[PDB]
Formats: sequence, C-alpha cells, structure tokens
Amino acid sequence: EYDALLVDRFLNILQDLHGPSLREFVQECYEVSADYEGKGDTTKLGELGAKLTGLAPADAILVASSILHMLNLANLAEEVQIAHRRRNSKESDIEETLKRLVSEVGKSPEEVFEALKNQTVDLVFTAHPTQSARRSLLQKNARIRNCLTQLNAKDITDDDKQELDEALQREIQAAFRTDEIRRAQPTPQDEMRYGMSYIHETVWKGVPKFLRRVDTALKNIGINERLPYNVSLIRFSSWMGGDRDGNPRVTPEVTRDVCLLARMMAANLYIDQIEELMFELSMWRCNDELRVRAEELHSSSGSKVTKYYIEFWKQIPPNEPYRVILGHVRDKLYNTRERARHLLASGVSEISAESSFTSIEEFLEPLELCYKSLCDCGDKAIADGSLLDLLRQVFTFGLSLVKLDIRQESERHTDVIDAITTHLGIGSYREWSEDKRQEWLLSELRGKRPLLPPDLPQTEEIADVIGAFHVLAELPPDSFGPYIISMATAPSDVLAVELLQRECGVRQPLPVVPLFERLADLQSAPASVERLFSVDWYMDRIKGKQQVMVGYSDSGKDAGRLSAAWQLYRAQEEMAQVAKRYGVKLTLFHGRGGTVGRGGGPTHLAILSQPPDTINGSIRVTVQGEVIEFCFGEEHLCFQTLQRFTAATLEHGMHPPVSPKPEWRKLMDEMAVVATEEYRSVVVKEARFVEYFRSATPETEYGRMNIGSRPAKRRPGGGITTLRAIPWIFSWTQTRFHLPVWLGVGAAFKFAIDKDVRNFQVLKEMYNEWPFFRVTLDLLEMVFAKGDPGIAGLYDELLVAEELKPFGKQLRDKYVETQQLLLQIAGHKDILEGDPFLKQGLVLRNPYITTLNVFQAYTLKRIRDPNFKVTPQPPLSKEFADEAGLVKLNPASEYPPGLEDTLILTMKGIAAGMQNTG
Amino acid sequence: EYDALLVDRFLNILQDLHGPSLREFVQECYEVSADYEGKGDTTKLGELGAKLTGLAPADAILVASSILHMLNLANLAEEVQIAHRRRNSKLSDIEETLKRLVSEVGKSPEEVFEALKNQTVDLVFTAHPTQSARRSLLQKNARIRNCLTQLNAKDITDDDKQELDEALQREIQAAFRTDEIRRAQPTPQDEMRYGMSYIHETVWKGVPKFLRRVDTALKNIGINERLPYNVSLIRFSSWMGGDRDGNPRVTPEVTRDVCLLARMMAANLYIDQIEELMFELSMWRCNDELRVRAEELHSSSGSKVTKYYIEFWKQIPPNEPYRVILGHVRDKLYNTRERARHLLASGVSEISAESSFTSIEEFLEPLELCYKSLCDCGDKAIADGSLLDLLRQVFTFGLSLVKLDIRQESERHTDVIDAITTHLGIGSYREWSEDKRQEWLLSELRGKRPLLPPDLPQTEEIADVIGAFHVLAELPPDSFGPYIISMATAPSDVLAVELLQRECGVRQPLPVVPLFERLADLQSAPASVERLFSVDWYMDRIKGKQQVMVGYSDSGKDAGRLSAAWQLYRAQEEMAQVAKRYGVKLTLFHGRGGTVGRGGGPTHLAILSQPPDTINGSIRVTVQGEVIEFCFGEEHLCFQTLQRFTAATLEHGMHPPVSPKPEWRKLMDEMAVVATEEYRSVVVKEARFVEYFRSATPETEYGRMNIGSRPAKRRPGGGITTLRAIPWIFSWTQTRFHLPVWLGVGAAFKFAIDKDVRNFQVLKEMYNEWPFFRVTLDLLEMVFAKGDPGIAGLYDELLVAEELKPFGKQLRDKYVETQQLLLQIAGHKDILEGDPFLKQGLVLRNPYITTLNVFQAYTLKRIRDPNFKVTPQPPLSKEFADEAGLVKLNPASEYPPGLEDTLILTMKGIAAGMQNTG
Repeated sequence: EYDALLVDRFLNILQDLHGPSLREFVQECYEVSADYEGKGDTTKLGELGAKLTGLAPADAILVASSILHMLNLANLAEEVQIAHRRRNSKESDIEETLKRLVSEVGKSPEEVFEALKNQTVDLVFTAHPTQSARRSLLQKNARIRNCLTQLNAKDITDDDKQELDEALQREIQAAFRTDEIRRAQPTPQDEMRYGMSYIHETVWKGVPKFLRRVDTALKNIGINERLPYNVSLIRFSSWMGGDRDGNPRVTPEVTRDVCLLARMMAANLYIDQIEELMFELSMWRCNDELRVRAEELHSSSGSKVTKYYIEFWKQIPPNEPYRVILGHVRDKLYNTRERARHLLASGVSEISAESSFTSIEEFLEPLELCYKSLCDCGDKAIADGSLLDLLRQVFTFGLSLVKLDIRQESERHTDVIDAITTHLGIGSYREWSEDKRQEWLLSELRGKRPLLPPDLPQTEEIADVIGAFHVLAELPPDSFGPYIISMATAPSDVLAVELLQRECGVRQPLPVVPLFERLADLQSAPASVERLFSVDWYMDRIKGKQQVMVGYSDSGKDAGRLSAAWQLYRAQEEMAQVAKRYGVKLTLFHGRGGTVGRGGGPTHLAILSQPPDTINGSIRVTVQGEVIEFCFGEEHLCFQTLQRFTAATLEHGMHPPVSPKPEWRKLMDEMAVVATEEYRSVVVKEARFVEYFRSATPETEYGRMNIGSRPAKRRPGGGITTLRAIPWIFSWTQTRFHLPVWLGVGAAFKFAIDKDVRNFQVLKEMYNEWPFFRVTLDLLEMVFAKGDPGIAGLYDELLVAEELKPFGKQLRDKYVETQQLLLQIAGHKDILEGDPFLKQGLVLRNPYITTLNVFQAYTLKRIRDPNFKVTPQPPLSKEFADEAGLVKLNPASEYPPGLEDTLILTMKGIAAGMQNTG
Repeated sequence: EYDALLVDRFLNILQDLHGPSLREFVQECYEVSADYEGKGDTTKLGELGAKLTGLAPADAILVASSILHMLNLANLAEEVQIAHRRRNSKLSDIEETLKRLVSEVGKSPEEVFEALKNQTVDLVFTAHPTQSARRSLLQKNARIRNCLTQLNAKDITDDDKQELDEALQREIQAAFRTDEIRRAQPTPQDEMRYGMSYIHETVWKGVPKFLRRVDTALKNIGINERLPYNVSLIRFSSWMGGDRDGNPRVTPEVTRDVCLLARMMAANLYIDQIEELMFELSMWRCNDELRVRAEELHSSSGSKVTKYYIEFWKQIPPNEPYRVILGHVRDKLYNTRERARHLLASGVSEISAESSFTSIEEFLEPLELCYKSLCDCGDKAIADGSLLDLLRQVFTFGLSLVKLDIRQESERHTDVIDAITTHLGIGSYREWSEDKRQEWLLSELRGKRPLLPPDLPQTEEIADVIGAFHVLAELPPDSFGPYIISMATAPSDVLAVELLQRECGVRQPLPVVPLFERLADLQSAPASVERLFSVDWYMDRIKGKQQVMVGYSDSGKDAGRLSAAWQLYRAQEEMAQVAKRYGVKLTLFHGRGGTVGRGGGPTHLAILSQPPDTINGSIRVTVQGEVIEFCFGEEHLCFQTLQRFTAATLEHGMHPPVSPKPEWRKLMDEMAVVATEEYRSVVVKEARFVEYFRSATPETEYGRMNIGSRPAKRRPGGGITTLRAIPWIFSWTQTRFHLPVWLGVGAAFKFAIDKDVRNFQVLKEMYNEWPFFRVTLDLLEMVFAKGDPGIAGLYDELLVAEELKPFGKQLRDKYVETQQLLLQIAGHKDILEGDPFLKQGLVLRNPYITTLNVFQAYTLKRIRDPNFKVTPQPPLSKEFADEAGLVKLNPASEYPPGLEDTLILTMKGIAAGMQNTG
C-alpha cells in the first residue's frame, strides 16, 4: 500500500505542475509496458517508442525525469516496508546467533565470549564510481522515508497525520524540482567528504549502540561482563584518497589532503562528544590518581595548552573533577583539529606536538583514567554510560577516524625499479625472470646501502609513484592501512614495493598486500604466498601476520562468473593452508561490489559461502559506492549491517560450513574450465564481439553520469581488455541481459549432465547441501528474475548491425538455456518461487524499467543515426508552451537539444529500477 | 505505577552504594510519616524527630539527599503520566478553539482569522530567584523522563526495554552522586544564559511548529490560507540583565553584555538554520529578480562580505540560485555574530556596519525574495517548507532573539532628578507636590534646552541610574522592550523617566510603563493613566499605544490575597475604560509567577479570570525563573504552553467572560476592606509578628540556596516591609501554612454571611457563575490541599518562644475556619473532591514532604539552639565508616559540620514536594 501512497502523490504533483495531459502520457506509458509485461507481446515495445521519440526536448526530459522519481519512490516505499516487516518480527541477528551457538552448536558462553573478543571485521569504504545520486537528492530520500514511516505509525493525531502528509508532499516535489544530473565530475577530495558523511551521520553514533547490544546479547547467554572496550569488534577504513589504480587524478597531494581532513573531522566529532560528557560527569567523588591530575590542571588553568576555552577554565568549580580532566582533553582536541587545519592550509602550524593529541595512547590515557576513577568510586554504572560509548569510539575510530588503504597498479612499480636499474647500469629489471628479480630484490632488502638515486630521470608516472611513497613517509603511520598491489601476480610485486617503500624513506612501512584480481594469479596465488612465507627476510618483516586481497570485480571479467567464484573459493582455501603451515595469521580482504557479478549479494550469505576455517575473527570487506548508502543510509540500516557482518563472521568461525566433498570438487574443477572456455569464446575469442558490445548496450555513455573522479577506461588504446569492471557490468544491466553474470553457467551445467546423467543428482545434492554452491545459484536466480531477453532483443533490433543480429539471437538462446537448467537443478518450476515480495516488488517496478528501456534504446538510436527521423509531437507540459529553460540546464552538449539529458535520466532510472548501477 | 518504577530503582541504588541499614531507615521514615498522614497523630512526628537528629554528619545529608531525589523522581513520574494521559485524550487546544468560536460563538472563520492576525502574546522570561535546581541536574531530569517514556511504549523489544532500563538506572544514580547544592551565587550573565538555553532548546524549533498547527487549525475551519508569516502570534522577551529593582548587581555593564550575547546567540542559530536550508533549496527554477541578484553575487564571489566561506563560493555551481542568495545571507550572518563578539570582547570591531545585518528589514529582504521566487515558479509548496519556518523565526525572534525589558525603582529616578534640581539650584524636586512635579517635568519636556549637567555630583546609586540610560543610548533600539518603573504611584514617575531618558541621550527612547505593585497605587492607577493621557505632550509621544504592568507578587503582600486579586481586577477594568475613551490601545503586562500567592495558576484559567474586553489580542505575561522549566522544559511542554496562551487569549477576545452583577461587585468591595484589615492586623499591626515570622519559618535561611544573584532583602532596614515577595511566600510554603495566601479570606467570608444570611446564597451563586471568583477560590482550595496546619504547629513547638506560641495557635484557628468557610461556598464536602489525580499524587508525595518538614524543624533547632542536646547514632552509610569526604563539600560553613547542607537539602526537597519554591 506504501507505493500506491507515493506514486499517487507524485502524479498529482506532476499534473498540478505540468498539466493533466503529460500525467496521462506517463500513465499511458505504464499500461503499454504492462501489456508487454503481462502477455509478452513484443509489438507493444515498438509502439511505445513510437510515442516517446516525437516528444519535445522539454517533455522528453520531463517524462524521463518523472519515471526516475516514480521508480525511486517505489524503492523508498519498499525500503520502508522491508524495515516494517523486520521490526514486526518480535538469516539472523546477533542475540539469536549467540543463543544458537550455545544451545544448538553446544558451545560454552566463555568460548563465544572468547571468540568475540578476538573478532574484528573491517569494512572499507571506497569511491568506486557507482552512485549517480547527488547527495542533495539522497537527503530528500531520508526525509521522504521519515515522513512515510511516521505517517504509518500506530498512534497519531489527525493533525499530526495531515501535517506529515503535507511534509511528504513538498519533499517529493522538492526532489522533482531539482536537477537530478551531476554536471561535473567530483574531485577525489569530494569523493572522500561525500563518504565521510556516512561515518558522521550514522556510523559514528551507531557503533556504540551496536556494541551495547552485543553487551546485552552477551548477558542473555550468562556472560556477566560487557565486551571490553579495547575490543575492535568492527572497524572502518577508506580507499577514498588512497586507491589510485587506474585513476591518475588521485595524486600524492590528494592523499595528504584526505589524511589531514580525516583528522580534522575526527577531532571535531570528539570535541562534540567530550562536551556533552562534561555536562553529564558532574559527580564529585573521584579516586586518588584523578584528584591529583585534576588539581594540577585546575591550578595551572589547563597547563597553558590553549588560551581559547580560557573563559571556561577560570569559572570551573574545584569539586567537579571529571569536568576538569575532560576540560583539558577538549582543550587538547581543539589544538589537534587546528593543527590539522594549518597543516592543510600551509603545511606548518604554530601549534606544537605536545599541545595536541599525537597518538591514540595519549588520547586514551585520561579517558580510561576517568573510567577507572568512576569504577573505583563504585559508579561503574555511571561509567558504563556515555563514557563507555566514547571509549569504544576511540578504539574503533582513533584519531584519523578511518585508516587509509593505498593501492597502485603492479606494473607501475616495475617501471620505477626498471628506471632505477637502467640508470644505474645494472640492466633492465623488466627483462629479468621472476626468480632473478626475487634474488636481486632480496639482496637489496638485506643490504645496508641506499639504492634510489636523486638524479633519477622520471616520467610523470614514475614521479607519481615515488611522490606517493614520499607523502606516505611524512604522514603519521596511524593514518594508513596496508599498501595494496592491483594486478599482483608473483612475489616480485610484493618485494618490489617493500623495497621502494624503504628506499623512499617510509620510516615505518605499510604492510604490503597483493590483490589477486585475475584467474591465472588466483591459481598461482598460494604458490606466490608460500614463496614469500619461506623467505627469512620477509618472514621477519611480517611478524606472523599477512593480509591478502582477492578481487571479485576483475575475476568474473577474466573467467566466467562460475569459474571466478570457484577459483576465489579454493584460492582462499589453499592460502589459508600455506599460512597455517608457516604459522602466519591470514587475513582475507574481499573486493566485493554491489552487483551480483562483482561479488554482490546478502552479507550473511556471502560470508557463509566462504571456505571453512578461512576467517577466524579476522576479515576485511569493501563497501563500494552506492553500497555505502544501502548499508549506512539510515540509523537502523547501519545497525543492521553491523549485525550481519558480526553475527555471520562469528558463527562461521565457531560453526563453519561443510567442506566440499571430493565429488563436488572434481565437478566444480571440470565445469569451471568448460564455463571459462564458453565465456572467453564470446568475450575474447571473437573479433566482432566488441562491436556488438559497444552497439547493443549503453556502454560508451557511462562517463556522462559524472559519477566519480576516475576516468573509467584505463587507456583509450584499447579494446575491451582495458575497460574497467564497473561500466562492464553496468552495460549489461541496463539492457537487462546480464551477460557476464550467467555466461558459461549453462555450458558448465550442460557439460556435467551430458558427461554423466548421474551428475544431475550430484548438482542437485550440491545445491541442497553445499552453502557456496547454493548461494551462487540462488544469486543467479535473482539476476534472471531481473532479466528480460526480450528487452535485449529490442536493443539488438534498433542498434545492432544486420550481420551481427543473429549473433545476438545466438546469445539470447544461451540465456534461456541457462535459466532453464538452473531452475531444474534448484528444483524450482518457476523463477523467484520460494520468495514472495521480491517477486511482488518486481511486478510494479517492471513496467517503468521497460518504459525507460524502450526510451533509452530509441534515444540511443536518435543520437547514433541522424537518419532515424521521427515526426515531432506537440508540447505536453503547460510550462513549456511556446518558444525551453529546463533544457538549458545542459550548457554545451555534444548531442542535439535534450538528447543527452534524456539519455542520462534513462540510465539513472534503469539503475534505480535494477537497484544497482554496476 | 510510574513512581513505583522509579522510587524502587533508587532504593536498590541507595542500598547498593550505602548499605541496607540506610535503605531501611529511609523506609522507616516513610511509614512513620505515613502514620501521621493517615491518622493525624502528632506524636509520630516527634517520634521521627528523635531518629533524624542523632544522625552522623555524612548520614544526615545522605538522608536529606535521598528524600529529595525520591521526591523529584515522584515529580518526574507524574509529569510523564500527565503527558501520557493528555496524548490519550487526543486519540482545550487550538484547533478546537477555532471550531468552537465558529460553531458555538457564531464567529465567521474570516473574523476568527482576522483576530489571530491581530493577536500577539508576549511571554517574558525573568530571572526571579526561584530555581534551586542546578542546570546539570535538570538535564538529567529530561533523560530520566525520556527513558521512562520510551520504556512504556507500545511497540518495543525485550532487549530495547532491557537497555532503556539500564539507561534509566545509571541516570538516576548520576543525579544522586552529584552535589545538588549550588556552592556560589550566579552572576546576572549566568542567569541570562541559563534562561536562553530554553529559547535555544525548545522555543526556537517550537515556535514554527506551533504556528504550523495554527495553519492547519485555520484550514480545518475552511480558511485556505496560512497565518501570514509576518504575524507575531507569540513573542519572547527577557528581564534577565534588565531588571534592576532591588538588585545592584545588575550594572549598566551587565545589560550591555546581555544585549550583545543575545545577538551572538541569535546569529549563531540563524546560521545553523540557513546552512540546512541551503542543502534543501537545490531547485534551479527562479524568478527574474532573484536570478539577477543571484548572478551579481555569484560573479562577484560573494559581493566582498567575509572571505570566510570562500571555499564554498568557488564550489557554488551556476544554476543553484537559492543556495547563492542564502550563501550570501550566511556570509553576512557570520559577520554579524563576529562583530558582536568583538564588540563584546573589546570596545569595537574591524567588521563594518554594512558587512553584516544591522536591521531586521535587511535580514528579511533576501529571505522574502526567495519565498516570492519559489511561489512565482509554482513551488509554493516547497516555499511553505523549511523556508517558511525560518521566516517566522525572523519575525518572531529578530536579530537579538529576545527583547530586554529594563526595570527600575520609582524613587531611584526621583533621587536623580532631586540631585539635578539641587545642583542647578532650582529647588528640591523631592519636596515638590505631585502636581508641581508634573508641571516642571512638562516644561522641561516641551523645552529644547539641555538639563543634565556633566559636572553633576552622583552617589553610586545615581551613577547606576544615569549609567544605565547611557547604555540604552548606545545599543541599537531594537534590543530593548520598555522601561518599567517599579513602585509606580503617580504620573510624575512616568514623566520623570521620559525626561531622564532624553537627557541621557537615548536617541530613540524606550516606551515608559509604570508597575503598579501595591494596593494604593492600583486604586489611583486609572486616574494616573487618565492624567498621563490628556497631556498633549505625552499623547504625541505614545501615539495611541500605552502599556502598563500590574504586580501580582507585591500586591498580595501589601493587601492580602483576596483584596489584591480583586483590586487587580478593577484596576485593569477601569484603565481599559480610560484608555478606550482616549483612543489608546492599552496593553497589559501581568507580573505573575509560580506560587498561587503571586498570581500563580493554570494559564487558560488566569486569562479567563481577567475582566472582559481588557485583552483584545495584546498582552504580556511574566514566566518567572523556575516557571520557565515548568513551561519550556520539554518540546511537548513548550508546544502545550504556546497552545494555552494562544487559545485562551483568542477566546477571551471574541468570547469574553461575564461581567459581575452589581450585587457581586458591591460585596467584593466590602469583603476587600475586611480582608485587607484582617490581613494587615497580623503582618503589620502586631509588634511581635516579625519575631514570630523569622522564628516559625526558615525565612532567613533562604539566601543559603544561592538561587539568584539578587540579595533577597532590599537592604536590612525596614523589617518585613523590605523582604521581597519571593522569600516571603517561600517561608510559609516550606512550613505548609501558606499564611499570605489565605489570611483574610476567612474574615471576608464570615463578614459577608453575618451581615446578611442571604449572602451565603450569593457567595455560592458567584462561585458557580463568575470566572474570576471561581478561579480564585479553586486556586485557594489547591493551596489548602497542600496545607497541613499540624506541620505549622510542629514548627511552632520546637522554635517559637513560649509567649508567642498561643499567637501561633490563634493563626491556626484562622487556618481551619478559612478552609472550612471555603469548602462551604465551593459546594465541596472534602478538599480536592473534584480533583482525583492531583489528590492521588499528594498521597505518595506527602510522607516525604512530612519527613523533610520534621527534619527541617529539628535542623533549625540545632542551629539556633546550641544548648539543644541530642545523642548521636552510629554511621548508617557503609561508605563513611571511620573518621567524611562528603561533608567537606562545604568549604567553610557558618554552622556546625553538615548542618547547612542538611538544612539546604530539606528546603530544596520540600520545595520539590510543593512543586514550588516561592
């Protein structure tokens, strides 16, 4: 009923503002596409684009803008109802997962309590260019959901309801009367501030609330104490500013900028918390250690640290001890924030080191001192209030709020080192074999003599690499995470960084993690890791700890979806074995995206689908682009997301899934090869593919959304091979074909059952009994439920060259064949059977996505072929009667009047309907 | 049910921190006291007095603190159960009042609309010394109420409830382990910020919300229009920093600090609002006027205003016009709050006049442009959103937030004018008769030649009068309200200030209002007013607008409750008629306050009790000290308080109470005389009364609470005549005798029914029909129901000398005869027979108030009588075993150790139990 509420209110506003005609048109468009949805009639689609094409440039944008906002309001009305259904329950949460591990799994609470203390989940916010949404519009969503949630409260006045309704009205109209298009790419610093706003508005306050829940959950299974505040049960990191992989606009200056901005934000968040705490901690009873400190600070009036906040210092009573300690802490915090602002504006501050907080230890000392004071006075109840929450923030967020991960292409380090060994007349590091590089790199690392000559000639690219290590060397180590190597292949790559890092003067080096992103590299991966582990120098370096990252984006782009997901499984599984053998604690970093074809899917299931005994309280997962909004857009969402990662990781540690029987293994090994062959037979071993690709899907238009700062093609020259993973998945998502997601799965299924009809009962046994296999298929079913090959055929009809058109039909035949087999194996007769609501959800959502699909296909044609002329209709908006101000929102467009805006809106809208950008 | 939740939790905490024996002791006191309550056995009181007197210094406090906290928790639970019951009675107010005035009164919705546009209710915040509570404790009340409110919600989980409970637990214990006693007198600037916290935290956001309800209520009677945003339907003024009467600590400099501090606070609130509004108004459609200005500001990079927020200007995209204007509006606001800071912190500022906002019209210029733009583009729905709420704040709060009322004694201006006539050798102004004073003042006022010599000899008082005017001369006129003359008697006082104001160079002078505080002045009052009109000079000055204040505090002190209340009635009545005849809009400023003995009572009833046709949408009322927390302590409270004032005043204008029958009037005049004489025969015409007074009540110990900056006596000489109304009322309120509240009412009733038995059928006939008479008798009834003459008798025992003792017993015979005569006229057999819930609350509260009544009397004894012997008990607190850090919280008490802090806690406690300080 919620979407009938929002769609009906939008339409009244559409009519009120533009005239009934246009409102009828948007409504007629619904039913023409609903006749396609209902019966399957393909003739409908042609008739619909007949209408859309002739529209005025102002009306065209209007129609496209309108379908966007209705499709968006359909999403908000679903989120609200999802939230309502979850709440009305009174997959699993944290308190249930404890009670289960104690009851059913037969574990002791002290084992569960122990397991907890050792657990640490690290969610890494990144700025992967998958968020078309202007923040301005996002904020409006939160209010719309909020007006909608309250509106449907149980107890409420007629007046309160009548006024919340008015509030909902104007909020919708505000969103509609804003330009939904970003008119210039963000800077990396913008990207960072954008993502920090989640840390501010939901994560900051929402961490101690989840933790106190974990306290309550611990008490319900008998544990009589709270989770010790130095436990980092959950942490947060960022790539916003650090990941420069294929993004030259992330310069050494940008990294320094972000690092300091973070410290600023942090200090300012703490200042606010400390200040509320000073109003609360009014109590006079303190223990001895604190009294002494409080009496030093009282007499010295702050120990002369600020002279700002000096008004406060004189008039503070003596018998308010806690207020004096915190008063000092807050004076110090202001300095820390101000020293950052000066270091950002000038690079040097007048404000000294020990007039501010430099280390996390320095900051914790007075805080814990307050805690122990309050405990020693018997007021541990008082202590476990806002004070406890703060302490947990300090261990969870620290002084720079979020740690920064640095990531650079593998081959870029090679170019530096080769420039070095060339200048120095030692030969070409690029030309050496891998074993020689290791031997050379290892001599240097052991050696006591400098290598990098200052007079080294440098390309701009060699400059950026060294200049990055330079910025790393001057910034506090507690602001960084690890250094990640994109395209990491062999132990050379890791050692090459360890060296460059040392030879650029990084006094305390960042731990080096490789990112195995491709199929070959994930196979050779445990072999890579064992070589490193076996080196005496490297082993002393890492000290029992090694982190390694696995990319789900570029994996599935190399092999198929099936082969990549399997290779990712056993590459985790084997590395954990090598690490266990060498006594190294492996910590897996998961490069998961939002879409299914990049490791997307429910959080608790994604964990459950990972090899047993390869987590054990230590895991890092990326949260990419729009996924931050999905997970941390609202207070409850943030809390719920912390719940999933924590409860899953816990269970998975103590009660791991079933290891795959050898039957299952061999069959996955065999299918994956067939699947890879079939996938690569389409994307790699086929000349005319790239021409069909850039023709049938809106691939080449993705940059026009101005989403992120990254040029999303690694190099103009060239081909599909350099096209980033995100616009890839995006291209096939708009068209609703989802090619890279299912290609190869059908062949692997067909191979297995044709090889031996017995295997049908083996596939069935795996889908029932093996979490990994089940989750993978289930996720594929969801995709196919969001799939319509009839739409893919519609792009093929209007845009694809004639010779290739049968190639397209050949592909759609595989789509249907794959779906067909998938269902049989799963034991489903119908698609999205065994799942209500998400099928219901696709019923109202679809006719609009169909309308946009049609709109976009024709809008693409109109752009590409000047010859496709269509007879222009009369204007529909009462606003744009006679000679158009809205179209002028796009100053200089490469395309004819209103064609680029119509296109962008079709992309944004279809992405909203799919609830995914790419 | 709600109090049982809280009181029990405190006890568990009390037992948890100090051991079982103490907990049982506090419980023993209850039932001992309860035994007195349910039977009336005066022996139990003395019994308890034994126990409480022997206690250790640490335990004497802990007990008083514990009764206080429980007494407060009982108040808290009652506030939450009142709010609950109110919301249930919406599943009168303003939407009902509009409907009733249309259907029942037969007014047109247009007439109703119009009378609202012409209404204005000015609520005056004052710092009258009646808030014992430290603000750090009050904040904790709020959290307790909240935690208690969420605890008893309909939808709530088991764990949510478990944690809300844990949050309630620690919040009580926090308040308990805080020193409740303010250890130092506030400054007037401390007092002012204290009051402004209410403006910030509830009144700021709460005004626009209330007006939006008035919108909806207008639409429910079919108006189809919003109450135009320029209507100030409700306004807020302040005395905090302006009221000088009897407080030499309110210097000219205090007034200057308060005036700037406010403008700082105001800009700082407008900045936070504007910043949100910029986020919101992201629309691109604007009208021509806005577009022009928008491009001027955009292309000039801000129009050169601040250089702060310069990072924002470069950021600003072109087609976001609203953010552009608003951005400049913000820049200009930053300057305004800084300029105040520099004007406060030192003589002047670098920041110019026209780099900031100087006039309210200059601030409204760009905002209204935005509003008209959005309406012009058809987005008025958006315009009525957050923008509308701000605009209404601009009209309601202006650039200074609240207007400062200056108030000074009548004779203090006389002193100045006598120093001038003596210095210039014109004569002695003081010795001149009233008609001569008027004649001379008017010569000077008509004259163009200066008067005040700069070489004038001044005492310190005279330098505080002239120096104050000098401050008003400098500060912008829109920061002040009127100049209020306390002890106003004749038209000379008003003309005297009009002259001093001009002769001190106050360029645009404050309008002069006289405060008629006493009986003789309220009688001459309408004649004074007519005299002040009919003067052709004074008529041109006021220009049809005259305000006069009536004092409810100092009236009852002069004449007695009934005789005051009645003279106050016809004071307003006749002044109205004079004003009406002269074509003058009389605005009445009512000086009320908390206690019933100072014009206290329910807001809508007080306004009902006021004479017909003496309001007409123009009124001001004092919200004194602790009453501010009573009205504006919570969001819901603030809304409810604007509701009563707006609905009562509107209704009273268009649907007046009845005029009294001539029979009633004559009886009131006759009874007034009788009541006055009876009341004065006790407090004036009895030599030994003043000795009895400072003996049977803790009147003299008032100053030890450190409530206000104002010394509670207007200097030692005078006796009772100089003791301010507040510590006066407080004294009888502690002892639960309430002497000034009911003394004379018995004698007035007895006289009336004895003069003619027919009058009994009149006195009832009045109570049933007359709003004035009924409200006064009911408010009396509430007092008596909070009254216990058995307690007054317990103070008389332990404290009053043996000769004065029967005098005390004579008064107690008047108490009973009065309460008896009251109930016979009210048609009640029992006391609070018509009020079931207010009577219930006094059932659980009373035994704690009784326990503190006993504790106080004996504690007063130990101070005054060092020959009083009592045998000490063993320590009850496990915290204080052997020889006490708590009693050392008093630096150097004039009384024996722990006797002052115990005496104070018994006053604050009893104060909470009566829900009134004084």
